[PDB]
Amino acid sequence: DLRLHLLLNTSVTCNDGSPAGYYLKESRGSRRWLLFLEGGWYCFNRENCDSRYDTMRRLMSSRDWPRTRTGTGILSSQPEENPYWWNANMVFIPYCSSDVWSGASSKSEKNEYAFMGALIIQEVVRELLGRGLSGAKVLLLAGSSAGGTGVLLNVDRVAEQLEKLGYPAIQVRGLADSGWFLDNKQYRHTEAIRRGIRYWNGVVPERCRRQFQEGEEWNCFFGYKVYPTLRSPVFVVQWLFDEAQLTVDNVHVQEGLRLYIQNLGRELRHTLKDVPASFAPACLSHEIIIRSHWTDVQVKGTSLPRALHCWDRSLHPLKGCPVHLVDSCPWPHCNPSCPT
Ligand SMILES: O=C(O)Cc1ccc(-c2ccccc2)cc1
Ligand SMILES: *[C@@H]1O[C@H](CO)[C@@H](O)[C@H](O)[C@H]1NC(C)=O
Repeated sequence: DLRLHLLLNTSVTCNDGSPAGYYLKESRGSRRWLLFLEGGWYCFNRENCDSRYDTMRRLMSSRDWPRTRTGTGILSSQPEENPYWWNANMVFIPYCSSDVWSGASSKSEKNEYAFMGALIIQEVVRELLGRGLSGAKVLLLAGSSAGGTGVLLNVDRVAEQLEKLGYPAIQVRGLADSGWFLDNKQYRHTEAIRRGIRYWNGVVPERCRRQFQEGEEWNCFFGYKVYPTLRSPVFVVQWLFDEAQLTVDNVHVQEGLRLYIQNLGRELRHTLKDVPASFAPACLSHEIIIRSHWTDVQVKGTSLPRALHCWDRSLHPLKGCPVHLVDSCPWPHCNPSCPT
């Protein structure tokens, strides 16, 4: 069990003005820290955010949060469930800003909701330094879905925050799960993100912002465009046929759809060709790293916890311990280890 702490700085809030927070489980014999960003879509205007407030309120407010949460998958402390980092300090950061972790705007006379995802991450790091993070050797910022995109948007800012605070020895790294999307043609007929950024006062990494410039920051929400600009090491986990990618493409088999789906897998494989640390199975699924059975899937005979351990060794090519694992077969579930 991870225990809830609401932020001491009560000006850093969820959408409705209630305090943000984090769930923590310490491991006093470890210098590794895992900070995980929850996912869950987003909202981009008043009417669409009001709808989410009615039936997805735990993603907009801390008022009903439980005092504890069970750590699962990579957040599990049992070696059998988590061969990778079972002895690490574990942090689960709930997603209650509906802004893909990009916002920096308070609730005010002119704003019905607060969008503070980027400031939530910064404040969690700040308060954790007084609970042990000051002694860390590695801080892994991880996340699934919208939290996976959040890793790409925020990993370099966490690294810069710690350098300016006087902690140059903590190695900051990223793990982005199910957050690597394509701005492709739909099967049946980017605007929502463009409007979202203005609604949220969204912020993107600095080098990417300077490339695309004013009005075009939406580009930095797409993995294959923002990743080459990042300086921190980032491991990318991405199903080739992601269910949320297919949803935004209006896919739910004859030749037209077969060719569409095969081309989608090929395009995703191409964007990952020069990503040295990556895990990309040919499955129709969504999210993996906090699922209890996340140890089950394999690419070319190597599991995800093993690939992550090999990544750890590479940051000290390795014989029999690979870090770049991308399927080549062209149809969902051509890999036998895909989730049932
Ligand atoms: O959160 C989910 O369960 C699915 C999901 C993941 C990422 C994004 C996303 C938003 C903006 C830019 C890129 C990705 C949207 C939905
Ligand atoms: C609380 O957070 C806000 C927003 O990031 C910041 O401006 C303020 O300085 C913080 N307060 C303290 C005491 O650090």
